[PDB]
Amino acid sequence: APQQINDIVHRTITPLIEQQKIPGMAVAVIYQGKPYYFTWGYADIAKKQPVTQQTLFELGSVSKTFTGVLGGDAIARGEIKLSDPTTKYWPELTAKQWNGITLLHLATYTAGGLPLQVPDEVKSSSDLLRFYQNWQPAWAPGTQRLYANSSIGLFGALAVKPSGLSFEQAMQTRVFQPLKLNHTWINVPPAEEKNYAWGYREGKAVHVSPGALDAEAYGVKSTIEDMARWVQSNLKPLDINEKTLQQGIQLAQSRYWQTGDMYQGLGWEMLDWPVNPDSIINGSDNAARPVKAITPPTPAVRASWVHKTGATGGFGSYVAFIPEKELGIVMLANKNYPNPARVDAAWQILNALQ
Ligand SMILES: Cc1o[nH]c(=O)c1S(=O)(=O)Nc1cccc(-c2nnsc2Cl)c1
Repeated sequence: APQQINDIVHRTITPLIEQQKIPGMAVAVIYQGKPYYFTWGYADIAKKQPVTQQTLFELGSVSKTFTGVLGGDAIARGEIKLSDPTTKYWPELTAKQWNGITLLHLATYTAGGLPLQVPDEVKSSSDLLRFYQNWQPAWAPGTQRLYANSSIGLFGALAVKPSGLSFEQAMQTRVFQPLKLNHTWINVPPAEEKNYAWGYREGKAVHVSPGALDAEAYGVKSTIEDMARWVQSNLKPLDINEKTLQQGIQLAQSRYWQTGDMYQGLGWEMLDWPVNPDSIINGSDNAARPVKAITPPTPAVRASWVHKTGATGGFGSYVAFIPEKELGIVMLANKNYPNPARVDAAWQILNALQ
């Protein structure tokens, strides 16, 4: 570990725990292509089990970047098209409000203001059909951006239907395995239970709860080494041997919509690098934003700040990287603390190694 990286990581990271009371953090940094791992604290304060590089954290929203890439994959394979209407992959959806609503709307949170969360009373396929059949859009499609789980959750449920495989099974055979992410799981098995860290909310130990469309939007738990390999894949997609997966990544970093100084992609968010720090810091705080369509979707711009946040009841996660300098940083922790603290911390560390 070079002294510069080590120093700045510690002098930036240690106060964050001290101020945010975070039980355990894993922090990986990618510099000139080489990863570096750092840990702090305890994975299980009750069983005095620490946080290691094989300790699993619930990624939460950062699962949506996985769900994006897995769709772009099927775009490359020709099984699904980003322009088709929703009803072509779901004929039983006989509601007239869905007319005009493509899969780009489903993916980039521009479907007309679909709810941010899937209701807890929705458990069976029939309940899910009625939920989306009775929903009525706030706005026209393609006009306003409302971040939502249920919009992206359905995109990833429908993006694998022609291929005949479950979403877990597609994910594993088409992204997880080929990239040698062997410790990232949708459903944690008993064998890895020991690596599973408990989240702490309000002092109480908590894990992610089963839900409708939960794998598709916030069901992906992973380890700090697999996040490092995943960032390394997203830095430079040309080294992936599989041509559909490379294209799937490259599509995921494509700018489909623009709102303020941010761009919407397939699970990721892009910013023209260099960026004003304070602007994006207030942009990462927790609403209805309207978007100016980019015709046509821009291809992946190397000199971009590509980032995404992930939050769960008991965990917080942040991933950011800049292709142009071959730099990146990921933070994962078993307490959901404010996102602008993550972002401030990423910005200082990355600016120092820049
Ligand atoms: C800004 C951001 O970026 N990525 C994120 O996850 C967030 S967040 O603040 O909005 N997290 C969040 C907020 C409210 C509800 C849920 C939820 N819905 N079904 S389960 C769970 Cl938990 C998740």
